[PDB]
Amino acid sequence: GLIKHTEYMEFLKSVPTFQSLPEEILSKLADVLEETHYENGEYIIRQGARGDTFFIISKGTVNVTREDSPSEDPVFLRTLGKGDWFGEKALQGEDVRTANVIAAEAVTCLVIDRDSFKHLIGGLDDV
Ligand SMILES: Nc1nc(=O)c2ncn([C@@H]3O[C@@H]4CO[P@@](O)(=S)O[C@H]4[C@H]3O)c2[nH]1
Ligand SMILES: [Ca+2]
Repeated sequence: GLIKHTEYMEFLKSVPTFQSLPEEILSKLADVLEETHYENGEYIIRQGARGDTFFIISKGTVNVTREDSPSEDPVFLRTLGKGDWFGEKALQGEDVRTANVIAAEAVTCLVIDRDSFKHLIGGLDDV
């Protein structure tokens, strides 16, 4: 959350894929977000895993890295920080993780799973 509801709304509204959603849907998404914490060096997403979660960074920074084959060391792609996001295609069921996302310091993310998201957006075309 209640205290953070408005903060969560601001984070959600800043994601371009979400910024046209009805206000009520964004409010309900804010209600179902979970906060998760990670330590420096922890993989938030591991390339090659299958997952169903999308992340918005509320604290800290992460390294996005990617390996071109399983036996090759990954290469650094970019840093993401507060207000940035990653993993969105998992909400559309594209569950194959295509890059690693690794905490570069203490990180907090707001996390939405596909089931919670589909429940809230799946009725828009009906209404
Ligand atoms: N492949 C890739 N190349 C990049 O340059 C890149 N920058 C950010 N990300 C994100 O890392 C996530 C990892 O999980 P997913 O594959 S479900 O989605 C991904 C993206 O959201 C990137 N991914
Ligand atoms: Ca914000």
